Amino acid sequence: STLEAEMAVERKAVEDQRDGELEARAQKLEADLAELEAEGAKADARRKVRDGGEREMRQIRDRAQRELDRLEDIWSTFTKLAPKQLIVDENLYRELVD
Repeated sequence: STLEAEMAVERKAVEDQRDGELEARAQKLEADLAELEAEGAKADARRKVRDGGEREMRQIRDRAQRELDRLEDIWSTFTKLAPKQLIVDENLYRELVD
């Protein structure tokens, strides 16, 4: 009960700047194509802004995601147990130990 309650907790931060991220940077990109579109730069470097900026972006999303989620299992993982159950992760090992 409790425990997982604090799971969804950590999930909090997970999704919080899990947003402030791709929101943040995707926004940034939005700034690059933004001002970049005030004089007359051809559509190409604008595509570039958009797309490398994407890299920063989905990059970001992932960054949250990925991690965050993996995390979710290492929980799950946790959520479940049984003597004899292997230990190979290490990091987690503690992480849920500790």
